[PDB]
Parts: sequence; structure tokens; C-alpha cells
Amino acid sequence: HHAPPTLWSRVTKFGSGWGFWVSPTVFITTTHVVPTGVKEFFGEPLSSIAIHQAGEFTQFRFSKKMRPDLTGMVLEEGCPEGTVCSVLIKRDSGELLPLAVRMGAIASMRIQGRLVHGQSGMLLTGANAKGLGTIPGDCGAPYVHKRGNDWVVCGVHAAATKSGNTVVCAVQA
Ligand SMILES: [Cl-]
Repeated sequence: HHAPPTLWSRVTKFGSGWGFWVSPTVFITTTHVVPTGVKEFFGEPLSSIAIHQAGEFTQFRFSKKMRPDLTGMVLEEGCPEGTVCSVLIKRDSGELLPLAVRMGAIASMRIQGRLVHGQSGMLLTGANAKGLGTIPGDCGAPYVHKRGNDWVVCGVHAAATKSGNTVVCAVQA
């Protein structure tokens, strides 16, 4: 299942990583990539943004439509165990590098002393090109899967082992 161009157009450079437009007003990312001490995000003052973050998942809901080109899509708290997700990793050049992952259990974990409310997954060696998810710049990339004719987003990239074989997305409680 190939994420279509419009779905990739939601993936946006943010802080030290990426985030994702769920709708014209809702942007999600991983908390540790969010810049701090700033007065605005995407030009909008803090006073016009409703922030909801917990467990390394950050959601911003802007008061104004920031990406009216987008439809609203479903954001879920993780996905059923065994779901194959695509992690929509972009690189700075604009190259698209989707990573296929088989999802495991949703749980609360501590990672580098940070509480991560997340879902573990395993990289699918057999569905990915050899030689992703293992550099700081990849955090915040969305985990998506296709349900019927619709794509669902269910987490943001938060952690991975040194090898990248085991990953964790933060999920919204
Ligand atoms: Cl889309």
C-alpha cells in the first residue's frame, strides 16, 4: 500500500525532526523534537494554539486553518497488534523513504528517562530496501496504515534500537 502524494505532503520539517498534519488545523509530532522557548509555531502565536502533549506525543490544534488543502483524517491511539504500518520518513532533499514495520504491543515505557506512551514494532527486513528511523532527524515521522480506502495515522516515531530493528512510536492517549 503506497502512501499517496497528498499523504506525504502532510509530513513537515519541524524542530529537530518532523511532524504531520492530521487535518488543516491539527499537527502532531514527537515531544522531544519540539523547539522550546519559542513564541510561535508556523508563525502562529502560542496563544492561538491548543497544545496537548503526554508520553512523547505532541498535538497542536491551531485556531486557524493552516493547511486547508488537506482533508481531516483519523488519528488513533496506536493500531491493532500485527498491523503493518508505514513510517513516512522524508529526508532533507525531499526524497521519500517509507519504512515498513509490523506493530506489537501498546505500552508505557521509559526511554532515556523519558516516559514514552507508545507502541513497539519490528522493522520488516523483507519489505524495506537495505542500507532509516535510526538518526535523530527521523523522529516525528508518522506511522500510518491503510484501512479500507482511507489512511489512518496512529503514532509518531520516537525511538529505535541502534540497529533500527525495533522501533517505538509515541501514541496519543
Ligand atoms: Cl491525504
